[PDB]
Amino acid sequence: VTRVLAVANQKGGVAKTTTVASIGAALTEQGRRVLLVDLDPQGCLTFSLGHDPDKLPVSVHEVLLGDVEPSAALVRTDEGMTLLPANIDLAGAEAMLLMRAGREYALKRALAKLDGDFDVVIIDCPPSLGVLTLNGLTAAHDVIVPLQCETLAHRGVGQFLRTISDVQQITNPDLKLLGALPTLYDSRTTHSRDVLLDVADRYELPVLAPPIPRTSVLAGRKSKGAIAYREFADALLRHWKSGRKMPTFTP
Ligand SMILES: Nc1ncnc2c1ncn2[C@@H]1O[C@H](COP(=O)(O)OP(=O)(O)NP(=O)(O)O)[C@@H](O)[C@H]1O
Ligand SMILES: [Mg+2]
Repeated sequence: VTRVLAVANQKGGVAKTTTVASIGAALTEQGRRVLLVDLDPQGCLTFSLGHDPDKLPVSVHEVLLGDVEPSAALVRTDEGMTLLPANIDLAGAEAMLLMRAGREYALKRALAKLDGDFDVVIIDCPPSLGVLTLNGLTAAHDVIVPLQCETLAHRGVGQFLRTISDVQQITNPDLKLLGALPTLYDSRTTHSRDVLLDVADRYELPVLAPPIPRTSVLAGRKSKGAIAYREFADALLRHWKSGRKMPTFTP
């Protein structure tokens, strides 16, 4: 059974892409066959895994449009994950998708052609709530929200949760919000903890554990950040294998 995880948050700079790549690497180390999907036209994930987006002959853009088969667009990574990459062409997608029926289901249709080739698909959503993020949420079974806890600024969480609810009502009833993954956690004071407690208090959003400390990127070594990503990846594995609920930062 292929697990599809979307990593989404319309707020920019909260470590979505670092989280996709680092969870992907951790799961690959544990033996899972991993596909990463870059849905950001700026191509941060693609660049971070060693592919110049501007030089890709095709990308996920042609795949979403149905003009190129998904397998033909896949590229390799040094750590063994497979990548469905993106480049700036993808910014034109919604102009072309809006003119077509079922624009929300383009990525879902593409992944259906790859089912059984991968144990886990992780989708890197751009900092927006438009057609590309909707495609990510519509194709996924689970979603996590990387949530920065350097500052108290979280006015966008409400609209993000509304977006999840809308997707569950219209395009993907089975989507499960696993919760928020704390990122950019600062160990110098209790401020980051207090930020996370504030979010857990005010929003119907599980805050998951462990936080990823502040040290796009790919944390795969013996650092505290890599250690935390591997611990979180283990939690995902247990949840998918035994139904174990994801551990929470605060109950
Ligand atoms: N644990 C970390 N410690 C320090 N810097 C980090 C960490 N995680 C991410 N960063 C940096 O924070 C910045 C934003 O990370 P990134 O993974 O690109 O977030 P993002 O949510 O994908 N940005 P965007 O797609 O534009 O919304 C990058 O410069 C990363 O290298
Ligand atoms: Mg990103």
